[PDB]
Amino acid sequence: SQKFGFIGLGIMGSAMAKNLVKAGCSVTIWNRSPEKAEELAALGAERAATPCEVVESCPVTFAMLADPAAAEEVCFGKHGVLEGIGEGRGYVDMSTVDPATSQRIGVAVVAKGGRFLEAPVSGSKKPAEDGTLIILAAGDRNLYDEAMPGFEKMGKKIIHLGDVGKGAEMKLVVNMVMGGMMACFCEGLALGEKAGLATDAILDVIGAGAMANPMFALKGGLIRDRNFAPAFPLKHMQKDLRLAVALGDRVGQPLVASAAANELFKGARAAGFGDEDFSAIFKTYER
Amino acid sequence: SQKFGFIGLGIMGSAMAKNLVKAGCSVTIWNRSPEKAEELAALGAERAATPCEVVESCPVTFAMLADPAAAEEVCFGKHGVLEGIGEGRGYVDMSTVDPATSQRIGVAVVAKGGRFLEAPVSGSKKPAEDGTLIILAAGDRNLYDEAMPGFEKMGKKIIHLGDVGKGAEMKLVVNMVMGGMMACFCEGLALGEKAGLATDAILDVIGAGAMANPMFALKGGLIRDRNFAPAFPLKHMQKDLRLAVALGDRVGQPLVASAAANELFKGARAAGFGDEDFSAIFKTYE
Amino acid sequence: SQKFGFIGLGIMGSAMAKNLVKAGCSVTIWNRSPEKAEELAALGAERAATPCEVVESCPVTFAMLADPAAAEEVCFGKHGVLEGIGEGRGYVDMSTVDPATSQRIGVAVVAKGGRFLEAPVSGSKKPAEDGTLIILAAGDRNLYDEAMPGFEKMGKKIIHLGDVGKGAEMKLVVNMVMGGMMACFCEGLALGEKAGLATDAILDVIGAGAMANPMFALKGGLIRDRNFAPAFPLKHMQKDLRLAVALGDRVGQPLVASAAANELFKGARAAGFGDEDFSAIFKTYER
Amino acid sequence: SQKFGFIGLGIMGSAMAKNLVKAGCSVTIWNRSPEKAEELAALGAERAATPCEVVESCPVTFAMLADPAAAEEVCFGKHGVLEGIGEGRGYVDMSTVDPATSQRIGVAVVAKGGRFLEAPVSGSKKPAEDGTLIILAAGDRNLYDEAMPGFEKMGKKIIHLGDVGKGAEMKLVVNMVMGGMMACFCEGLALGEKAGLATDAILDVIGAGAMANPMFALKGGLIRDRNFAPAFPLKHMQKDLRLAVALGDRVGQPLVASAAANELFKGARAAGFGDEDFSAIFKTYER
Ligand SMILES: NC(=O)c1ccc[n+]([C@@H]2O[C@H](COP(=O)([O-])OP(=O)(O)OC[C@H]3O[C@@H](n4cnc5c(N)ncnc54)[C@H](OP(=O)(O)O)[C@@H]3O)[C@@H](O)[C@H]2O)c1
Ligand SMILES: NC(=O)c1ccc[n+]([C@@H]2O[C@H](COP(=O)([O-])OP(=O)(O)OC[C@H]3O[C@@H](n4cnc5c(N)ncnc54)[C@H](OP(=O)(O)O)[C@@H]3O)[C@@H](O)[C@H]2O)c1
Ligand SMILES: NC(=O)c1ccc[n+]([C@@H]2O[C@H](COP(=O)([O-])OP(=O)(O)OC[C@H]3O[C@@H](n4cnc5c(N)ncnc54)[C@H](OP(=O)(O)O)[C@@H]3O)[C@@H](O)[C@H]2O)c1
Ligand SMILES: NC(=O)c1ccc[n+]([C@@H]2O[C@H](COP(=O)([O-])OP(=O)(O)OC[C@H]3O[C@@H](n4cnc5c(N)ncnc54)[C@H](OP(=O)(O)O)[C@@H]3O)[C@@H](O)[C@H]2O)c1
Repeated sequence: SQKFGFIGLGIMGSAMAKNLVKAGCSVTIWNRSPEKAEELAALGAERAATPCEVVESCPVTFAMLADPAAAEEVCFGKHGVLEGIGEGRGYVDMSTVDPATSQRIGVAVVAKGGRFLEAPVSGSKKPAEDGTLIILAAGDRNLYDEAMPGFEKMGKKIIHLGDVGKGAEMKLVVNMVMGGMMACFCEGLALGEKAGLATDAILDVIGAGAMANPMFALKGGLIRDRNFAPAFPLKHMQKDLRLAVALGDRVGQPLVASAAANELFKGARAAGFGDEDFSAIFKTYER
Repeated sequence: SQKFGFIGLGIMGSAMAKNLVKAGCSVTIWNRSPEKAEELAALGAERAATPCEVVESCPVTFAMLADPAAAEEVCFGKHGVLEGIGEGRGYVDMSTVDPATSQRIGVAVVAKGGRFLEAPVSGSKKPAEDGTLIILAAGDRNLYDEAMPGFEKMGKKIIHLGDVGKGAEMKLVVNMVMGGMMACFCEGLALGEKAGLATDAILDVIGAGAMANPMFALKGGLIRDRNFAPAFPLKHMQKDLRLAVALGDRVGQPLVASAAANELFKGARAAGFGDEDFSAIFKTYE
Repeated sequence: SQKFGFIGLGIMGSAMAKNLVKAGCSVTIWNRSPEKAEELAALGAERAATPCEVVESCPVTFAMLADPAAAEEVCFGKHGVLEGIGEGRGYVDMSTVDPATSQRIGVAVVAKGGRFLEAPVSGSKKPAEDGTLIILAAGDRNLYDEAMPGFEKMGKKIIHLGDVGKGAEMKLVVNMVMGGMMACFCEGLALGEKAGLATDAILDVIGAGAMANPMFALKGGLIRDRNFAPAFPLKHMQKDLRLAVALGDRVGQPLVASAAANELFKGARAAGFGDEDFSAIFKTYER
Repeated sequence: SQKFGFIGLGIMGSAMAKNLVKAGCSVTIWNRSPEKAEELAALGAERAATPCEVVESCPVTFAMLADPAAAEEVCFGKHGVLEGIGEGRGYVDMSTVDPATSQRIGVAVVAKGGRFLEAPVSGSKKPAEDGTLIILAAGDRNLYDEAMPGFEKMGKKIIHLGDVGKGAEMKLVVNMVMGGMMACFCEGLALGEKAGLATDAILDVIGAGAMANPMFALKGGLIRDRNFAPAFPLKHMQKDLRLAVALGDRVGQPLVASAAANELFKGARAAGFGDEDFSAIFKTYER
């Protein structure tokens, strides 16, 4: 009987909101495109007209938006979060964004009388459905504690990393490694294909060794079957590497391999695989 | 007892031969630098003076050498394997090498009337010691069978990938992926550090998600502790990336990311870390 | 006598402003660090306390600032350009900046009653002293024409590329090539030296052939002299490549080589060479 | 009057040999594909059956072959140079090859009692036709002096760089820079196009500044015209980059930018552009 607001109902946000509804929470919902909202309304969610409406009437609102532009627009725009937020009500942006953007939103939220937490996550569509996300929160400690029962229905591992920005930083670091791994993994599979190796043979050897991981296992088979249905949209992976490179720029860390990965994913977007899974980068190598 | 030869007693070869001796094989050994052969001798292994002498004396001889140049010198060089091979005696080269190299060696061995099998391995120093290596054999099926009692004491998973060259291609492909992973893992750890995150915090997050793997777990802890004692020598990792990139060149596959990792490992070599663990590339981002 | 304002007196701006004074113009100037104004001051230039003061009192003001942040500060900041412009007085920003910020600045200036023109330049310290800069202007065509007497004393080739943003786009494209050229040039020299080749011999062979250019001729000589006094500060070259990569991201162009150059220049900054000439990247390839 | 052998009648060799024939030399020629000898044959050149036959009968023989594999097959193979050289007759290999290959050949040649000089060249099809090549010789000085009358009909600048290997190293260093700069140049034109800049405007701004060079000027025009008729075959550019990166590996020089260019040229080969001009790499940058 806890009440939560939820803003942004894409791949990740849709499954997360549904987990709050399945858990018995009363959930108030908003999405720029109505159709996705109409999906959860049918499940028992309450549908709000604007972001303003959601945070105007919910003690704690989660948001799961595409990128900094989306997060900023929803926050600062007409009928946005800033218009409805206040009197201690909390805004929890779980979108992957740059530390400067979450910090910017946090300040504005706090100036309106609200509280702000950032909580980017690790784990894709399936972990979102299963409620097994890893939640990387940073910011208001009281809001962290208050949002916890919500977090616990969305994730398995929930941590607090300190001041606003540290969560974004953790997320960007972790995803940079993932993007890099995926680029290299695909180069291996493509090279193997051209060398005359069977994919399953390669997958079998990797699976038996020190590099074995769930991501290689999952994506390996999907690549073999040439199924690139989006779990983590390729255009979002590229956005994340974009942000990781800007973080590197700011803190003075050269990132030769991760910058290469950024460019390769840009190639995949240009090729038209932007709305496909990020594993679709394999098709640029092949092709 | 079963008689085996063993050529090349570095980190890997030393640990492998010791398993053969431990299992009660009668092992004849050779290394370029004789000090490395002293430890095995003390365990009962018989020292030969040249590779030619090991291969003269043994029905099956394994080799675990640094690189293509090493493999070729031991094979084609004065008093090398070729001078001693014959009468169907078998040479099983387990060095990590390019396909052209192992094929060239096998052709020459077969021409001398010997049998040839390539068998590079996956798994590092600890797996070598424990005998839990993954063995990626390719070549003569009958020599594969004959070496099997040895393979079983050196490894836990043994497979045969087809014609000579297939073992080398598989090995290069998987190590290329590993080298890239290490490079990216390290960029992440150094970026996180400069952003002000705790190394243990990053490690924990990674260990909890879809990327988690034994390599990151072990190497992450050693990076945190600044311990870079060689398990897989950085110079050999770089060599493997070199070979992978050459293979890409031969089969018409661009490898932008893996080529970048190759150059970053070359940077680590130039900084003086070639004899440390390949995880020492981390220090170049530092 | 013709009167111009000038904002930002670094390596470029001070040289360009000197040319206007030498041409006989009455010049009003300003720099964040007032000490740098002292030389032009002795030359007859009148010193202003604020950018606001400069644009208050001049028909046309040129600016030559480090980067988008600096250009944004001077424009929108306290006592900035915005507080001063109006009644048709022109602002010509010659800073190297991304298309979006020059547009954002233009709209702001124009909404204040002022006129805006961007005009980034190509050519370093010596061309700036010699008045042989290439001027890549875009924006208010009328301001362009009134600015000409000034352009013609600062540069040799002056062109108009269309709407605000086109100048910046041309400038970033050209500098991206330059940065990538410098990185490849230095890799060659360092490789040559490590192979035991005399680097003067290398420079002679390049100079004799199809890729010979003034940049290689000069910078090669300086590298040989071990003279890295800044003509184009390395930190600014890195900034330009950063902006070029962002442009790539935006227009959907993967930039594998250029992105690599960006990272290599970041390494040069991490190594402490940011305030040396961009050719100092050579020292990262070495010793 | 002079008698010369010539081996390898590809794009460069046929043009070089014609210059010796036009100069009144008596020239004995050989090519793996004998039809490439037909034009020279009608010009009075004498057909040899095998490389060994050329080197049996000529005091000095030049070779202009594709790559290290070709150079070695011609030297060490059946009916090869080694079968025919001796009694001080000279072999001048002008192929672009790695130092260890040319040294290998030279040692085997000297063992047969012949003399050896490597002399790779800088300058493409047009300079080969005009006799305007830069010749980078290394090795036997007496042979250098003996071949000079031939070098003088084939090139304009002729230098001697020391022992065998120095010429190869110089050639590889210089070509590495040229390959990276082509890659960067093309990234810039492609980026500019996608930003809505006209390519002629970009060309004109570059040609006015410090980067201007004959290569950009020539290739820029042909890119604009989408004319990629081979002057320097793209597969050979890629082979040179391959060899330069291996040189880097051997002498302890990381080559981040140059290795990137190597991979991009590989991409162009994979798209089927291997036999077009190396400027065809541009076509991989724009679908
Ligand atoms: N997918 C994953 O595996 C995964 C994992 C961890 C983190 N993330 C992060 O989660 C966030 C969302 O990812 P996703 O995979 O769910 O993305 P998605 O399926 O593409 O959905 C993106 C969401 O953002 C909304 N949006 C975009 N621009 C907007 C704007 N201008 N105004 C209002 N809403 C806007 C979209 O609304 P519409 O429906 O109207 O288009 C949609 O709800 C991203 O930051 C992503 O990086 C994703
Ligand atoms: N270490 C690992 O985790 C790992 C894992 C899988 C595969 N491998 C592969 O296993 C092989 C051996 O690696 P390692 O880790 O054991 O390396 P190592 O400790 O460096 O030993 C390499 C061996 O090669 C020998 N060698 C080098 N050059 C030679 C030459 N010219 N002539 C004769 N012998 C020569 C060395 O002889 P000296 O003792 O006289 O110097 C030594 O016995 C390599 O191909 C490596 O890539 C390594
Ligand atoms: N140098 C070249 O060869 C070259 C060639 C073409 C174009 N450019 C471009 O021209 C522009 C100027 O470069 P430069 O070489 O002259 O650089 P510079 O010597 O380093 O100085 C740049 C100027 O920007 C000012 N500045 C930096 N941050 C500021 C801030 N926050 N608020 C107000 N002013 C600020 C500096 O003021 P202070 O004196 O107080 O530090 C200085 O006046 C840059 O965009 C550069 O990329 C340079
Ligand atoms: N083109 C340029 O702008 C330029 C400039 C400077 C240097 N170079 C270098 O000059 C050399 C010649 O190249 P090119 O431009 O003239 O290329 P090309 O037209 O492709 O000629 C290659 C030559 O090599 C021969 N060849 C290849 N493999 C052979 C083999 N296995 N056995 C015997 N002959 C073999 C070819 O014989 P077939 O006719 O039978 O195929 C042909 O004569 C190359 O090293 C190239 O890198 C080129």
